Amino acid sequence: PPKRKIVLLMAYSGKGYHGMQRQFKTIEDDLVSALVRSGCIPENHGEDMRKMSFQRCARTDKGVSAAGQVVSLKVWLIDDILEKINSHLPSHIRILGLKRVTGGFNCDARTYCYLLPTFAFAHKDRDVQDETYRLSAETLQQVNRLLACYKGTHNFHNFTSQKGPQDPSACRYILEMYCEEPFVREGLEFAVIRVKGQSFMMHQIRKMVGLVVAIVKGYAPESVLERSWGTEKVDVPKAPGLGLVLERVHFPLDWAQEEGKVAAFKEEHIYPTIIGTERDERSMAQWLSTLPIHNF
Repeated sequence: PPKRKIVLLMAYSGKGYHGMQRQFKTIEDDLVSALVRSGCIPENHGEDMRKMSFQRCARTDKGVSAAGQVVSLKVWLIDDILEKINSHLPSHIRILGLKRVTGGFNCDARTYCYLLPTFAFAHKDRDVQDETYRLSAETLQQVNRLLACYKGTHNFHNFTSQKGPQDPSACRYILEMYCEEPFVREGLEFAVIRVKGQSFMMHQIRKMVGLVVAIVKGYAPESVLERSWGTEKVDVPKAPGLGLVLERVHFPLDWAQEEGKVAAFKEEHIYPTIIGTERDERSMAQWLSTLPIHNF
């Protein structure tokens, strides 16, 4: 059949993979295998992805989920391509939309959400640290007041991680950040933080979240947030990657018909895996226990 460039809207639960792009397999391994098996691309294009002009918008890290990843590639446009690809994927990865595009077609503005147990906001001394903890309206206000401080453009140099010495200037722009009202599943309360920004740096969102957890739990005074903008280095706690979900990438390309499917997949596949892992493996709880190591 005809060779065309297409773009895919893809979603996946990230647990059990080492990221989108190449030691667990990666999401692209599952996608490349489905493409090969479905007959969309020849074996040598699976062996060397550069040969099908494969590109991904976001190089999601180990364990990170996505409701709205986008990739582009050249394929033979076989009949029922979407169903055929999906038939070779496990249930926790799905192609949600697929469009043919020009060949003039080739990412930095994104929305993420971060799903976490609400005891991440329980005060170390005044609240219980167990899962019976319930977020007060007052604590959620404090959380949202602190997260709103991130909006605008600031020097986020303390919110990344360098191999070598820290780069003293790392200005970045944040359009919005807030925490939604909590919800409960089998006695476990969670909430979703959403952030929209541009050109997120390695570990930036995880440390943005980690600092507000540290403040709200009582390890650091609120002053530390404005202070962290300054030239001095600050050791900002880095919350785990488990809860992080790529929700939307912004570049024309209109994924509006697919929003119902995006929501359904987040609800049925992405969030239950995060919840179940927090319940069974206590990732957040264990991470919070490390907060005393930070010198504030």
